[PDB]
Amino acid sequence: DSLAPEDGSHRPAAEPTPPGAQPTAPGSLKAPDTRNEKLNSLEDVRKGSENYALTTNQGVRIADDQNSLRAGSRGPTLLEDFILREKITHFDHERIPERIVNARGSAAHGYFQPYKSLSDITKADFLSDPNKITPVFVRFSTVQGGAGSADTVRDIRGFATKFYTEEGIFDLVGNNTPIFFIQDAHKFPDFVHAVKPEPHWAIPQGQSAHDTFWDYVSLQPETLHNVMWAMSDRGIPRSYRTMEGFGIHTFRLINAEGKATFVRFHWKPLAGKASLVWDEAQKLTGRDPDFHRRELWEAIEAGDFPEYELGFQLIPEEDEFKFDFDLLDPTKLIPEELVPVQRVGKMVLNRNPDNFFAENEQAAFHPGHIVPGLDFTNDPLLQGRLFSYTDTQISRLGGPNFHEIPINRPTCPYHNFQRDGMHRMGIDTNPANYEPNSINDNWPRETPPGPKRGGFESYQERVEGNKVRERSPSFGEYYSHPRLFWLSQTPFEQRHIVDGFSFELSKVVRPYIRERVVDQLAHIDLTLAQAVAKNLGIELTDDQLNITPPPDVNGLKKDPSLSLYAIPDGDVKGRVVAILLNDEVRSADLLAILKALKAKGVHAKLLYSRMGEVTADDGTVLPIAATFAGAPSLTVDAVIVPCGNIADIADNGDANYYLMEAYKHLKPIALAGDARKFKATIKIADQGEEGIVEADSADGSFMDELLTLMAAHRVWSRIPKIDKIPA
Amino acid sequence: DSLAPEDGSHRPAAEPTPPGAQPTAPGSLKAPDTRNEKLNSLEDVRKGSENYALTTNQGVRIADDQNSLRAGSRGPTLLEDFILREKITHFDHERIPERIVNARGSAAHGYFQPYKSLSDITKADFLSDPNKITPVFVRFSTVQGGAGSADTVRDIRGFATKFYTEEGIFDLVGNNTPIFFIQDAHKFPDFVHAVKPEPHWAIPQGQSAHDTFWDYVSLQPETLHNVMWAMSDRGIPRSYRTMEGFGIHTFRLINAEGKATFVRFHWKPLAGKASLVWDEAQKLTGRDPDFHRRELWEAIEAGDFPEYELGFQLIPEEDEFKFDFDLLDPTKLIPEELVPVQRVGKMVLNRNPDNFFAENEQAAFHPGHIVPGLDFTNDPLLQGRLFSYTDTQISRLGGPNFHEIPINRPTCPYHNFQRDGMHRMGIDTNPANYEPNSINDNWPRETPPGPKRGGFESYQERVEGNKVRERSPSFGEYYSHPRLFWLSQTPFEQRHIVDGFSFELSKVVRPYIRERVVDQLAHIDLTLAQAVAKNLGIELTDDQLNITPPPDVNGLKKDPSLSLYAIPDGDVKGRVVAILLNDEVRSADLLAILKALKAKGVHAKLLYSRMGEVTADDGTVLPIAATFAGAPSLTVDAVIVPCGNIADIADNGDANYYLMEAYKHLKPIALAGDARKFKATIKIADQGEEGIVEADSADGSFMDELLTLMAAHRVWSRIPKIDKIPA
Ligand code: HEM
Ligand code: HEM
Repeated sequence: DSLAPEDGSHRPAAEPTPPGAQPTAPGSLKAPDTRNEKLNSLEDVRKGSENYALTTNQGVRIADDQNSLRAGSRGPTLLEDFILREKITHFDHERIPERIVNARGSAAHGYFQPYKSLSDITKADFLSDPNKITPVFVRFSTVQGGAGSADTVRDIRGFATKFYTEEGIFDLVGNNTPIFFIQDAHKFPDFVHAVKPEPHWAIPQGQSAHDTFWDYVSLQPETLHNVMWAMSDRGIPRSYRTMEGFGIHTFRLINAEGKATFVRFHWKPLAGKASLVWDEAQKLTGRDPDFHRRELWEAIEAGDFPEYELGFQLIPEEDEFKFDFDLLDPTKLIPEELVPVQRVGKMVLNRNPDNFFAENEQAAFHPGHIVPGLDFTNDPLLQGRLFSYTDTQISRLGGPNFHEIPINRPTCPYHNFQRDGMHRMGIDTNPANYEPNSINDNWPRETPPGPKRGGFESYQERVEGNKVRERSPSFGEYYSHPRLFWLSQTPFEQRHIVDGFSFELSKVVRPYIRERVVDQLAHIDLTLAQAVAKNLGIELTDDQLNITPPPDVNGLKKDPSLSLYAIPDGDVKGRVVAILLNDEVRSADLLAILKALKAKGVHAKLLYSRMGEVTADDGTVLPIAATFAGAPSLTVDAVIVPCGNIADIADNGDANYYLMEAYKHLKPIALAGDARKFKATIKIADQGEEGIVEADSADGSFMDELLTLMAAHRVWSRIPKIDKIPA
Repeated sequence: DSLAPEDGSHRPAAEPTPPGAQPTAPGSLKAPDTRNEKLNSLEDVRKGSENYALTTNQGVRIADDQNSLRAGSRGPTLLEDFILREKITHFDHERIPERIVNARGSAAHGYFQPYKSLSDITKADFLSDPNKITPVFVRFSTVQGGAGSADTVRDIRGFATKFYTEEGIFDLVGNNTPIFFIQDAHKFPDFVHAVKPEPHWAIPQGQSAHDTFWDYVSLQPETLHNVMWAMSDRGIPRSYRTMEGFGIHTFRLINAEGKATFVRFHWKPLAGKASLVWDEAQKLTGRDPDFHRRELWEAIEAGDFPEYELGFQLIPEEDEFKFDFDLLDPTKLIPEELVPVQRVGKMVLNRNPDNFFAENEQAAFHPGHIVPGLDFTNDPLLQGRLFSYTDTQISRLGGPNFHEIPINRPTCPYHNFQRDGMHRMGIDTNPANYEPNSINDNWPRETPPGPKRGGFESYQERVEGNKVRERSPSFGEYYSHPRLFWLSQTPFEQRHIVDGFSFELSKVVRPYIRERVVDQLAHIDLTLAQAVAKNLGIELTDDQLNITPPPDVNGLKKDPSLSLYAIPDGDVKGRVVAILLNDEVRSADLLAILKALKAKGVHAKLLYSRMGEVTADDGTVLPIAATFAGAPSLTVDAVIVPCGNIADIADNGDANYYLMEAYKHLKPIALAGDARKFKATIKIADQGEEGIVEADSADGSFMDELLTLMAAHRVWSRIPKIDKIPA
């Protein structure tokens, strides 16, 4: 109809722009030049739209897409309207089953590149040449909730990477915590059923705060390690860009000589580690249930590409038994103070998808998708995972040919004797559909193992024992890793952990379940146990108070790599600041604030009590991003209030509340000139306090103080001060 | 094995208990004695568990459900472990596609009963006899969000009722608003795509506040009437028990003599009409995203059974064209001032399901599922709905035998010649699978239509016109029902409407879309348009200021039944009060509180700053239901603060914040004795204020005041005092 506005304002600029600045859009419309080989091979299935006639699926042009065919304009719909019928039919079949676990996820395209050849330890082609680029597709996710639940729940996050190598798809399907809850895959369905919504009423969504989770945990102490991690701030990351990633299981690297090495896979966030605080995370599920999805997407459109360093913990075959814990036990971490992570390569995520359904929702990852140069181990959880995935994927995607869906295909077409199945797209021409054959001179052919481009051979690990359904006795230790984790956290991290356990156990209706969790916490650490106990109105028995603590892990009293914050790794590029305007902002302060933010790659959003524009003292017209209520403090990393007619907003409940919520959630607050009248709102002494930047104006110094606070992410020293303000 | 606790406290009592008193459970365990013919017929597929051996699906007992089968305790898992493969396999295939629309739903069982015989106007058997009951199954839902999305979003609600009649299943598939957004089923996929998450990034969930939605609305003014309903407090109901239900389309009633009467179906909630306020509802999507689901379930476990009265708007065939709107247009409502709702029967929901998946998720409703005595009309939206539902259910549920899933089966066996299909449960013995046949003497047989127990015969409506894809010109009016809706709302409802539009349009990135919506509102009502425009920083043009308002609807200047609150209809039974404990509560006050609350059937939740128990002044041990933060004021209808050691909670940040949030949300607050000191927290004058009950102690008058206030639902007169309080 030519409904677009005459001005071109409906379509974003195909260049990197700041979050909130332009309508977001499909990846290849937004960043047409961001390319790689996999992204280039997808061009054959991308479809355009502009300037085409509207058609049926069979190519017939549609004249009237507003009406059904009927006998009279007020008469009955006629069965012969095939156009109406195809439209409703497709719509009626849009949905597919969501993943059993990790149904909520957000994904992006990018590339990986190794720093140096790793040929001495692995013949994996993607690790052999630093001038070589392997396209990747990453999907991050939550675990428990549906595809439509909230992003910022407390939970473990999945972190799956598909590597389209030259010798096959390698999928590195890991999580954001280095261990899992259970030891043997046989218990996956019991554990997952316990954390998922309870069967009689399907409640609660996206939460482990319910009886069944804690019943299970209280009966299966192998779970306490990963439960500590989830109860901590690790359970509620600030963003997918600011969390670690782990393969979890011990795998094998295999070189050209046949030497096998043990490896654990790590991803280090180049943006540093950072998480929200519980009240903030919970509230954020209400105000913006898509916060992680949006943030990841907008980060990529702004050019703040999520960057991660692939790292390896390497353990020679001869040191297999040299630890306190079993290397093949997935509830056990390998302390970096014992086995350091070696830097291997870098992954950059620089393009969003075009169609979430087509690329994200249909993407299929599998930990069994390994390439020559890698191999498994006998880890019993990994071993049972090797059976799931493909199984579930055919159910979910419609057939065994789901490897032909565009996102899932290798960069080089495969050749084998597999035929038919639902929705077969390739048309095979080989005369032979079996091997060995003589009618196609045996093609395609087997390829011996070799140093490069050889066929897949499993490592000839020795196998010895009886056929038994038995847990290895070396896996029977459950409290020493949870304790190592506990001792490595800072004091404010310990309290957050205490509050995580306290909050969750309080949603457990059956009191005895709470008491049993407390009993288990008393086997990890007495100080942890007493503080949780106290929050539940429980007193430990004398016996509980004398439980002897678990042994150290290989003599360690702590390991600082396990804390999010003990060792500062801050980075503010990509963070965002809220700027509370008034109806006559001193433009001098605004100019100084925005330019300083911009120099460090920090984003800003101009907020007011209404939408539209406000005009600064010199006549500068300032466009408003969102209102105070519309873009709450939960969504920003810090707040700045410029001088101006402060009386315009000083009595605005939403304005004041904005600073109270941000102060409560430990965020840096900066007040310029008369904005300092808000100090009374958050009870700040005349003197001032650490975490509150204030001055007569927003000069250079003022912005450097604010940015330094931003580099340390939150104002932990404010904790005792927040207790009292009602917010 | 002894896992249950000694006391037997792991399992709920099988009697009506207030919310949070005991753990919730499967309805047949919770209320074994609640029966009806449908509930009893589910007995063939209901399964027990206590005292049974754990077995495979093939009946083989399992000895070890903790371990996979491997070669040596630390070796690899063996392919021959069929116990493990079955377990993992069934889990891998758990999920089914969720509903295309209305995926988020909460359901229950109950019964319906007519007040009197309706045999002069219909031959439908379920309306023929006041002493004959019909089992029902009801599913309430949101529209936009997925199965794991939140309950208290802003959206339309679906209200589907499955009547298991003696002459077949009748499904009355309605919503909580009398009209739908569009006129022709052809546009359904267009309208649902625009409101659903945006295709590139799949954001946002369960919210219409995004560009594609408002883009569609601004170009399709036929959507404005249901947009008005959605933006008012109808869009955020307090409970599924506190909303209206409507079939929306005009349908037909056909009596035994063949006379047709046009009819619109209504449900009246006997718990009255009530809704949340936006800030509360959005915040509630974070604190408790399963709030409506939970409240329904717990109301039924408490004995507070959701009850609705079925009502009919009856219009004789000769009055088809007597309104100034088309009777067959589903964007138009029939004002109760023109055609009254006649009482027809009562529906009571008295039993929760046993398994949400098996009975809620697999339930299938179809507006095409009518019985003799009822028939359709040419409503173009209704007509195209008959091309859908069956279709989607076969892909969703797995095949054409979805009528054989327990929850969907009619009470009496069905008989026909249809055979085979995936998962066929019935085993047919008819020698003939076709008709006419002579080998089974033509059984089963066709039955002629008649007054009772006859075959279905469509009403013989005259059809006249050419085959056209054309909108009836009589449907071409879009502004007068919107305006009639607007003028019938109270002043505080109109402010709420203004704010919904202001809020939503502010999340619309492209400003011209905001401007187009405003221009459409200026065709409905200038005052409304002006208020929205001013919140968006927009100026109405001179042209926009001179648009003549649309015509009245058949001389009406308003219709009070369109308002939630203009006519008082308050019912407190089943509501819930928060009681903020301290560590030395005046048992005298608590006693008075609970006895008065009990007499009106209002529940209570005892809150404290920690979990466990507190002891009152007389030694009564009071167990704590939840903390102040853990069960926020959002979740209750009113707040009571009893005397006791007030100093224990006087400086409690969460306790003070509880009252500020409640106050802001217009909830009734009661303060006894020293609890009156919290009056400063919410800045209330020394004298007093309408909406705050205060006294030396909690007494007879104290509770009456409080209960009278709760019967009015919210304190609307407090609206002007809340926007300064930063809450
Ligand atoms: C170390 C332990 C595990 C980790 C790190 C892990 C990680 C993941 C991740 C990240 C995903 C989502 C991938 C995506 O975004 O599509 C996922 C999905 C899945 N996981 Fe695993 N998981 C683990 C254990 C298991 C086990 C023991 C089983 C069962 C034997 C299992 C079965 C599944 C299934 C069936 C899916 C759905 C896949 C699909 O539909 O494509 N997981 N897992
Ligand atoms: C008056 C307008 C409409 C109303 C009141 C309405 C109501 C409903 C309700 C309440 C449900 C959920 C049923 C449940 O709880 O299982 C539903 C589902 C559905 N609706 Fe309608 N709807 C309307 C228009 C339409 C139209 C025009 C179409 C397509 C032509 C349509 C297609 C569907 C489909 C495909 C489902 C999913 C059913 C299933 O998977 O079992 N609806 N509708």
